[PDB]
Amino acid sequence: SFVKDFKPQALGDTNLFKPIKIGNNELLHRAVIPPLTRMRALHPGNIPNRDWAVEYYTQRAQRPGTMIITEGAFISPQAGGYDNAPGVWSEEQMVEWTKIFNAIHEKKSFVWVQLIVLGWAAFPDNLARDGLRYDSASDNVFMDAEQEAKAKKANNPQHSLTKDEIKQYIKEYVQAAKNSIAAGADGVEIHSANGYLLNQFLDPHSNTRTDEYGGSIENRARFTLEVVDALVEAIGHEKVGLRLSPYGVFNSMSGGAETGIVAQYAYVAGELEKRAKAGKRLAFVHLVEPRVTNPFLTEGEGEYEGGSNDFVYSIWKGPVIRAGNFALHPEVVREEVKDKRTLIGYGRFFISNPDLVDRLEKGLPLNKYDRDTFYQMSAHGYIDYPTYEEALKLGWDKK
Amino acid sequence: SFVKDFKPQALGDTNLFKPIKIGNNELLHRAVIPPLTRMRALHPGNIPNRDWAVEYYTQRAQRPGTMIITEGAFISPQAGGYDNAPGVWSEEQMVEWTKIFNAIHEKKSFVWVQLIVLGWAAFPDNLARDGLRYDSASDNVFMDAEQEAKAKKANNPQHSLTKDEIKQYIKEYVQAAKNSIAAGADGVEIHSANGYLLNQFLDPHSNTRTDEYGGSIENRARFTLEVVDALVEAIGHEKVGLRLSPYGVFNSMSGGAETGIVAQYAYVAGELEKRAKAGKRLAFVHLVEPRVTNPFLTEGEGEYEGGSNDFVYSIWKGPVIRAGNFALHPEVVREEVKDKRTLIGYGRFFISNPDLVDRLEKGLPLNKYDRDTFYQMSAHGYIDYPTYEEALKLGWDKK
Ligand SMILES: Cc1cc2nc3c(=O)[nH]c(=O)nc-3n(C[C@H](O)[C@H](O)[C@H](O)COP(=O)(O)O)c2cc1C
Ligand SMILES: Cc1cc2nc3c(=O)[nH]c(=O)nc-3n(C[C@H](O)[C@H](O)[C@H](O)COP(=O)(O)O)c2cc1C
Ligand SMILES: O=C1CCC=C1CO
Ligand SMILES: O=C1CCC=C1CO
Ligand SMILES: [Mg+2]
Ligand SMILES: [Mg+2]
Ligand SMILES: [Mg+2]
Ligand SMILES: [Mg+2]
Repeated sequence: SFVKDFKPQALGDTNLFKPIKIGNNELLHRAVIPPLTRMRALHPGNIPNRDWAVEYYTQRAQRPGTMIITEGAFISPQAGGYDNAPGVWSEEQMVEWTKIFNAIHEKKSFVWVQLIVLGWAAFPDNLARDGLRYDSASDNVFMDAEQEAKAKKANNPQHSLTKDEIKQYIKEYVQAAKNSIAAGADGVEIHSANGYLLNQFLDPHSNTRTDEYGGSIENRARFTLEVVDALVEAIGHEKVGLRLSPYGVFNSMSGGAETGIVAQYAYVAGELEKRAKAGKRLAFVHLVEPRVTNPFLTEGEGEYEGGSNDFVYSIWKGPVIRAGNFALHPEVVREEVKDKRTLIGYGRFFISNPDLVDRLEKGLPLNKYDRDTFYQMSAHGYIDYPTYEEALKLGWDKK
Repeated sequence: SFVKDFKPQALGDTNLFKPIKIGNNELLHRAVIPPLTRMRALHPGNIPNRDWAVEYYTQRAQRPGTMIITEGAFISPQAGGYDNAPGVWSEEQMVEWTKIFNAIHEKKSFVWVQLIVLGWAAFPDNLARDGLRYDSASDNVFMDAEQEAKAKKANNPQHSLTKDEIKQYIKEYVQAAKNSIAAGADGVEIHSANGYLLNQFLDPHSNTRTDEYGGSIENRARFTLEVVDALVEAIGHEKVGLRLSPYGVFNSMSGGAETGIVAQYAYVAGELEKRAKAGKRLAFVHLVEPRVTNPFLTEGEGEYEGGSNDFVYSIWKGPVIRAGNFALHPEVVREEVKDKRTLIGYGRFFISNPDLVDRLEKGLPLNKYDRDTFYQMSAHGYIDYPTYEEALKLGWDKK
């Protein structure tokens, strides 16, 4: 059914519908699909879903010139720990990704692979089963009591990475980025948000290290910036973006409660601008808004009102993608896109509306999403959400 | 005469005219006199002007409940280097300051002493004459070629402070703050802006140190925060404010050209909020706006459009005073004061309008200022600017 208490607004008269170039890609509008883990990849081997993934992405690529960022993809077995999220390290995986990229390109849209490394968000028992470590920045602070306990039970207690192990992850990021481009992707997004491994290094709660990778703003940003630099060198700055969530608390990050949090992220933004001024400007910075500090809370919940991402614009001078509770708030989007280098990521409502872009342009009702099928091994709630035309045929205008 | 091309706006219907408490002081409105060096102090001894200073401050205290921040005052001979700026280290000086504070209090207004230390902005020949060093953070970068050359000619080449010498300055800050309070001041403002000594430490252009006082964000902020902590301990957090100019370029600071500049100031703001949450909240943070990156350029010149101070509000949660080209822009003030913890500093137009607050409330014409007498040894252009009533009697409505 359609969202009941929503008053749509046509956004066709705003910059949301002005073309913009991101990296090598000529976008025809500025509604971006942010990375959305859906858990349809198959075990063993973390293989993108052989039955449904092409169709899922094809549907959501339907508006020409749409930028799509993939669900997070593991750079290596050690980077993983969810059996039904995909990877980008193996031939088996890349065969499926190539089909997905080809399908998106046939719709005249674009695709950027998000590269993820779980750190303490991984399931330690899955990792133990596969003979893998349970990794984080530190070994004396944990995501939660359940994760700590699971790790101990699995004889796999949380491990603080050595410098050599950090370097090994960097090698895997590089190879994953190369794999992605070779298979046809337009670029990659480095995930440094949402409390995954890179964020675990950025955040002083999760990073209690006393070596060069912790203990100061510059040290906490070191790993993230090393990944940025390694990927820029490997595949070019025009094929690399970075995702950050300054005010996020998901996966036990600090958010605004940490008085030093803005400084930590301002430093990262500054270092990206320094690289840009030196001739290597990333394609984009992607920010999760304080509008959504935890994406598994219903829209309007977990909204942090004590901080703004606006500071990033004083520092980084390139494109900025912003995501978080924008679908239900066209009045906010109308104001944000007045800035000519701002794009808007729509997550949950792109799950439920394959034709979201048309709906945004024309001010149409939105399909309600079904949270129960966000992570299911099913075509249901994945590829069977209707377009607006299909919804009318189903009588949703009268439900 | 009155400013010709100015269209005044009555601001009485805005928060500019709502009372607010700053430290121990119940302000009746939010128009603040920022620190304004006027060079009427007499040599020898850096003595506040025995003839005119009481009258100058009395005039500008005339609106009950006005917060006045004094012209910068040297904490010690070594902190100085301008013969006609006042100090707060000697009995002779404090005798005059006491008269000034008493006069301001008789008008039911308030007075905060700005404490300044010049560093590389000092005149090295004055310092040499008096047997004093020419100090800065570093010894291999200079304010400009003329200052470097003057220092060498005076056999007083710029000196990078030792840790012991930093500690000595801290002792002098503490004693200067004590002197100020004992003489009747309501509080002190620590000047860490405008390219003076503390700013010389904050800024990576002027601070090339490799010890604990340079080489990182935390290290560059160390001296400023040590002064904050020493003064909070000595006279209490409710009697201490801090002035910063993140985007300033005056006295050869970096401004927005330094990609790390926002992070540097965000760190300072975060450290103040951390102290506040731990029970020691400074009375205020005072920011110079990017509207004025150099206060000796005419209003509208040297305006940096690539940055905003708004980031500070995401971090520091106490009162914020903002200064820079606000007198000629009531339309901007009207928007800024919608934030309920924002005060507005009016500098140059408080020089020329002793009754500025009345003029702001009622939307009256403003007296033009005379830049030639900003730094003169004269009552002219100091205490002879008329109130609005006096200006009408002089026929300024018809000039
Ligand atoms: C089911 C689901 C899966 C997500 N997967 C990812 C992911 O793989 N990587 C990532 O960076 N963010 C992920 N997110 C966060 C979203 O990209 C987005 O920032 C968030 O949902 C807020 O935007 P929205 O209000 O438009 O949904 C996910 C969110 C949801 C609800
Ligand atoms: C003549 C003059 C003297 C000043 N003296 C000081 C000073 O002693 N300390 C300080 O922090 N700022 C000083 N400033 C900067 C002002 O406080 C203020 O930030 C600046 O003039 C911008 O505000 P405005 O546009 O309202 O004048 C001075 C400015 C002027 C023009
Ligand atoms: O980043 C996020 C938010 C929810 C899932 C991921 C990656 O697996
Ligand atoms: O801070 C400033 C700006 C002009 C003079 C000072 C202090 O002497
Ligand atoms: Mg151990
Ligand atoms: Mg169901
Ligand atoms: Mg020397
Ligand atoms: Mg003259």
